[PDB]
Amino acid sequence: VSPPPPIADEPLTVNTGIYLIECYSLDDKAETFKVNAFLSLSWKDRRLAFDPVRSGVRVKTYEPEAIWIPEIRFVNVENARDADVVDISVSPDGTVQYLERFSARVLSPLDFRRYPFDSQTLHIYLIVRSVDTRNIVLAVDLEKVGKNDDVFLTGWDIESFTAVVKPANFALEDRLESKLDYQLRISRQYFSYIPNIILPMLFILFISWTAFWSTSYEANVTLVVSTLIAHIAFNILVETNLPKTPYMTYTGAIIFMIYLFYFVAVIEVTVQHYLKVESQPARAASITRASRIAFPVVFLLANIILAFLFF
Amino acid sequence: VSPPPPIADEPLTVNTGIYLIECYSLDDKAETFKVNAFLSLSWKDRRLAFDPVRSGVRVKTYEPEAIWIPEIRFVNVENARDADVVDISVSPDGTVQYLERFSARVLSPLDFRRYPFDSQTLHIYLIVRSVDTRNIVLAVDLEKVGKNDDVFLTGWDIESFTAVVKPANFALEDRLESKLDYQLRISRQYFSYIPNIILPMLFILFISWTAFWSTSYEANVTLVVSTLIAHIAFNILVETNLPKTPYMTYTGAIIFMIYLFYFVAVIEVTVQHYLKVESQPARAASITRASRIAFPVVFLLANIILAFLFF
Amino acid sequence: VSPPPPIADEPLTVNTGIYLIECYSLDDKAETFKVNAFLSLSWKDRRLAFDPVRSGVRVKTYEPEAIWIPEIRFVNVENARDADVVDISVSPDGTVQYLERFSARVLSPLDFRRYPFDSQTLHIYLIVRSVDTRNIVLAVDLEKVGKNDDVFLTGWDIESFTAVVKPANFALEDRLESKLDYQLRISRQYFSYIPNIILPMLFILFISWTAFWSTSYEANVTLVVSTLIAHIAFNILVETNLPKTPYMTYTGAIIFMIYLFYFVAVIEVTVQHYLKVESQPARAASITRASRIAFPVVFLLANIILAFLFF
Amino acid sequence: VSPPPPIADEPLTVNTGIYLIECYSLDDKAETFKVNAFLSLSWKDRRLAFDPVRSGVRVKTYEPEAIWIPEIRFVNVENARDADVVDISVSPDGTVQYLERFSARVLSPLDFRRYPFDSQTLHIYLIVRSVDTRNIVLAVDLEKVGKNDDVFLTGWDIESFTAVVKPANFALEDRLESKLDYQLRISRQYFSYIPNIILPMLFILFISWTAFWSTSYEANVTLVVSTLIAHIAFNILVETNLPKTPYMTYTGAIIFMIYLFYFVAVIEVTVQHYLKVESQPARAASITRASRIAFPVVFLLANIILAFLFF
Amino acid sequence: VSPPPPIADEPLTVNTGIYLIECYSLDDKAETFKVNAFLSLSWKDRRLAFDPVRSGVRVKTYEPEAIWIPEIRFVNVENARDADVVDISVSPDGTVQYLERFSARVLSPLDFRRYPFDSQTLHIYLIVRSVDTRNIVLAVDLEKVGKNDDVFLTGWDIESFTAVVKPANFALEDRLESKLDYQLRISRQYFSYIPNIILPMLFILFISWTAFWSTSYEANVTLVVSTLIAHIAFNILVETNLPKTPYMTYTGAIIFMIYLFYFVAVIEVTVQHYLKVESQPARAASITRASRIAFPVVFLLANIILAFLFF
Ligand SMILES: [Cl-]
Ligand SMILES: [Cl-]
Ligand SMILES: [Cl-]
Ligand SMILES: [Cl-]
Ligand SMILES: [Cl-]
Ligand code: NA
Ligand code: NA
Ligand code: NA
Ligand code: NA
Repeated sequence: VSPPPPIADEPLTVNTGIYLIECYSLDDKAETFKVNAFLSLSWKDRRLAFDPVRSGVRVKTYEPEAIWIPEIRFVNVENARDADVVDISVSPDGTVQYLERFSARVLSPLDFRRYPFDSQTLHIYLIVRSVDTRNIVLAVDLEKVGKNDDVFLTGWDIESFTAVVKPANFALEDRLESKLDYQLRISRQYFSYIPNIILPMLFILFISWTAFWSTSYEANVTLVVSTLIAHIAFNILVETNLPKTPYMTYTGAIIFMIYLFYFVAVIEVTVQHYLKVESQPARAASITRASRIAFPVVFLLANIILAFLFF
Repeated sequence: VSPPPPIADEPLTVNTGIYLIECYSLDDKAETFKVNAFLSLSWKDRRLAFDPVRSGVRVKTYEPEAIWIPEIRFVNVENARDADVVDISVSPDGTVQYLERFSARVLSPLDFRRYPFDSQTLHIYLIVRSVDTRNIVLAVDLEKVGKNDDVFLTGWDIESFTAVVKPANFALEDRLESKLDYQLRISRQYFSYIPNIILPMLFILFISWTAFWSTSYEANVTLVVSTLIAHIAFNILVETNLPKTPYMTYTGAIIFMIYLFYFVAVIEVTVQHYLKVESQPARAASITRASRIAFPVVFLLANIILAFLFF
Repeated sequence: VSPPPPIADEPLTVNTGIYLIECYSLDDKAETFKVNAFLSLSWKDRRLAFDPVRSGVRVKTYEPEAIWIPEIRFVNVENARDADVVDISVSPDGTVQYLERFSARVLSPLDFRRYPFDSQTLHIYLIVRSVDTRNIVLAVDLEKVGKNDDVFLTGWDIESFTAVVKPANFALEDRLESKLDYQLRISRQYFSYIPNIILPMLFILFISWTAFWSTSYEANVTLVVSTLIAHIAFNILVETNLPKTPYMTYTGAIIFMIYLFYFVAVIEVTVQHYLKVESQPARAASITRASRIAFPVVFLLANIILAFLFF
Repeated sequence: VSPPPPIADEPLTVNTGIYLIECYSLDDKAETFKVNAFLSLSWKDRRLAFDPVRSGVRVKTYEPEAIWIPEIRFVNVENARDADVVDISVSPDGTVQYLERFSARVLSPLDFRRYPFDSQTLHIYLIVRSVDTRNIVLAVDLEKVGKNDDVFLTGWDIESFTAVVKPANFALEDRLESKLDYQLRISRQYFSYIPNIILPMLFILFISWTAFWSTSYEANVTLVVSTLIAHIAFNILVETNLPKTPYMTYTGAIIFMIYLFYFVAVIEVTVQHYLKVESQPARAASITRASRIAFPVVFLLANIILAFLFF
Repeated sequence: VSPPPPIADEPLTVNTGIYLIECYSLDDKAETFKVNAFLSLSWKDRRLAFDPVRSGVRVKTYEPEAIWIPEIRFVNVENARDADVVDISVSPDGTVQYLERFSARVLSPLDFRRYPFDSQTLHIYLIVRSVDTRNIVLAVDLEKVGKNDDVFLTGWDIESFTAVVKPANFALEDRLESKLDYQLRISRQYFSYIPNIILPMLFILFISWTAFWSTSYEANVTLVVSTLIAHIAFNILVETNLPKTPYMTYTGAIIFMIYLFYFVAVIEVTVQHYLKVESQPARAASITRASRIAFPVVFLLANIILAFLFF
């Protein structure tokens, strides 16, 4: 078994199609996702042509090892791909129709800058190395590129599954490569993040600000230190769900900024008490009275600025 | 080996039956469950017929590769479903009786809206792609569809295992597909949720309300902030056992609402102290006196409204 | 290859023997355990009989695929059995001696009612489906059922490994089935639970009771709320090591009851302070004096009652 | 393929050699470790004797299935027969030189009594069951038993890799078994345990003892209760890294003992306050003055005793 | 199939080349990383030579088992290397061009001394054991050693992928071995460590130092003990991301040192109160006044010293 010869010097066009059956396990930390799909290949092998009449059939079936199959590989698969062939059909002129059912753990990077409001473009790269006799080029048969209606990704909205029709042509180890880009467009379902992380995080911060309506140092220290600890718990919880990025994520920025607010509240609480002990509650009163407006205003403005910078 | 010819233009009916041997590992976060079962296939292959009077043997045994077997696949499976063929029996008439023992990690979505009081309908979809020569259609032999009595799914009650008898016949990639729906009806054993999460969560909330019977700001801040922290621990613990949903779960709603109660208890505690310092304990006394009745009443009513909206 | 014919209409007796090599990974949450053992099968195949004299040898070695081997399957195994044939020997008269080395992740339910003082009966069910020519029945050769002396289970005491000699006989999907029951009797090593969970849990509760020798509301609130939080930590830690049961476990009951003791100490602490503020320390003194004896006595009685109900 | 004939009643000697390439993943909880090594087997098969002149080669090479290979099995593994034959060399006399690369998850119990100062003796047991025709006995070729210099075990010091030269010959299920014991001697690198667990644990305990220089009940309750909670965190963290033992580990004993110190510190703090309220600060003063010396002294002695009992 | 004979007594040179397709899962605790790459082998087999003109084809293709392939094996790999042969090409002169696509979990130790500012040199060791007929030696074809532009390692910067050109030739078990060192140079992206661990850790420490501007013992005990607990949380969080080293890591040193600062702050807070009670607030005032300057200064000095010692 060896590649089909070119009539002229033409390259061999393998028509591809990925049809998603299942989407699952989008792992944020690992930047991987698992897929269950149909891979369809179609090419011209003249050596396998036949006359419909003298055969008694309009189409012929084959076993994988009986005929030449192009070595289509996945560029970005974590766990060594396992594939079982479902059908091989040969039409009169020698057109092969390959159909396999595969499943792989695809590794595609994610952009966490707008987390948890972010949207992602997942990739599946098909590749084919050209052989000694002739060159192999990939093409997309848009007719066999889809995803079923049932397909759901847990915690994500599946927008589209398209393929970049023009393959990327290049050389690797003095050999011609044909690479294709299948793109899964998804957007994160941020709903749950609101009552589970964002709102509890805001509540504990507002609770900390009640120290602005209290003259009790011992109570203020308990209010501010306690809420700060609860904020550390939320910070830790958030950072366990995410990988370590070389940039600031939106949630990350908000969380980091809230530390500054706790820190300044501590300073204020400290200052107010210090002045009170030094017998000048009048200066302490005015700093506390300002704080009651200042913190909410500055917090709100800081957030407006951040949202602007990030969106 | 190739499909049996139709006498007429008729499609081939493959009779299916799934008999559950074991149910295990219902993972809520992943929305998967593992199964260990018997798959039985039965169809008409005229090429394998024989006379019963002359043959001597009433039933003929075969090895898988010796005869044509229809490619029955599972739609919603994760881990490759290993299959061990246990027996192949041919009727003298030509009827085939296939029996395999399989095991798979099945991926079926779950509805967490009523958690931990929810009930689920797990699916196992069988599929068969039609071949070149003739079309294949699936059917249910209710006689070979069951589950053994021993079958238990840890933390769940197994209600029923039925199959939707009418297959979903549709065209995919210019070929006809026959899909069958086996349904496992299960309901969650909520018992453990009561003394482990629900009651401790209520106790800490009631402990927080004792601040309505004390004039000590320092003690009230310790009561309300501490219990609030313990409530965050329960919230975190609960949300780790569940996937991120684009909707509110029942437990989620209760938990979120309790934050509002803590927040308002802080405001009250703050107000009471502020008035006390301002030398008007009379207004503070009446706000506190109201709070005792108000809090339990409103909490109770709120719960009734929520349980109503959810059930 | 097909089953040996009955001289008469008699069923075929397959003699089974399991010798445990290793026991490991008893997973409480999953209710599974892993095993490494020898499986021995022995049956009469008349077709391979011989005369010890003319054949030249009294023993005859064989390869698996060369002769008919009965399809002995494991019922309750999660991880798809992988079997290595170590030896196949044929006696002159035609008796076969099969010996395989297997390893499986066995799924067997556990009774957590007396946890961590519980004892368990783990099961390994061998099964054999009868074929169309003749019926197959299982039997135990007590001579080949054991476990080596080195066999240990981490955190458990291995009491006995016996097999129920009389096999179950039943019909499944119109064919006869022979199931056996191998039983591994184990008891939990509760030792570590005493200084790691039980004693720290008791200490924090006794620490909570020192509030009965204090008139300081602010100190009492700190004592009772703090220890209650530490009790939540122990509760959470315990419930992570166990699956969600539809019943109350012993540890579970004790833990749940201790919440009531915290709750009532809060009420007491609240009452004492309230009376003190209302200028009646005499009533408060007598309530606190009573609590000093009541709390320990009631706790002790409650425990005796529980231990009685559970053991 | 069948075993070599005994030229006389003599058993067959298979010479073994394990050469460690990699050591990794010593899992304390599971009591397992993973290994990557060379297994070398060498025995005499006279049936494979040849003439270097006639066959035109000084050494013959073979494929595994072409010749008889003794079934050498690993006793204490979970690994499930992973490997690759690197070479098979047969010299003219019939000496076979088998060399395979293997990797396994060996399961060997650990002694946690002196943790984290403990040393362990890991085992790899090779076994061979004797066949029908003749008996097989194992032997160690000390020349082929080693470990490369690069071999490192994360968090452990590798002392020696020797093999017990005399095999353990015994009877199992009516056949002769030859067992070999390869021993990996390792000692735990306790360094990290000092600044991560031991010193922070001592610091929080000493912090608790400052309550012996304070007359403030509210401050003492905060000191002792808080540090006790931090001690629970360390206890939990430690017990997650260890399996549940039926004995007391060194760390376990220290940790358990520190609970008694917290408990008695609470009693003291309680007593001191009670006396103060009762208007006898003189008795309280003498109890607190004693406590300062008492606690350090007793703690120190208790530790001298434990280190003595354990080492 | 056997090794090609030397014209002279010369050793056989196998030219190697590793071309990284993907880098993923650098596990700090396990000291492993996963790789997806091309392995290219090239050697001279005179037995496969032929005429370019008379033969008619310039290059001839072969299947793996048809020709002799040198047994090139990876030293430091965990999961069995999965090899998919992509192409085998023979030059007319008899040179072979092997190209496989492999993926492995590589075990390479890491230096945590400068964590999280550390840089690592990952290794991939290729090895070849010489055979009985002739010796095999490895060499690097720098032309086929690279990594694609897309290659990214999450949380790391990929510096370079070079190979040490001179093989390490040594004797192991009487046969000669040729080992090659491919080196992946990477540096850790420390960015995220700054707002997630380092800055929150500094903030809580500065918050603890406000006790130097307070005379309230009860508030100081709450400030210092609370922040100390938050520091333990950060310590625990950090040590879960790292393996147990026999040395001090940079972060480890900083973290350990901060415990000393908390401890001395406790002593100060204790001293100040003790003096206040003893009616000497003048000595207490001067100790706190000194502490206000000493703590920040000594902290700043100590850090400079540490960074010096570590960088
Ligand atoms: Cl392919
Ligand atoms: Cl099938
Ligand atoms: Cl079997
Ligand atoms: Cl072997
Ligand atoms: Cl190779
Ligand atoms: Na082919
Ligand atoms: Na407090
Ligand atoms: Na063999
Ligand atoms: Na070969």
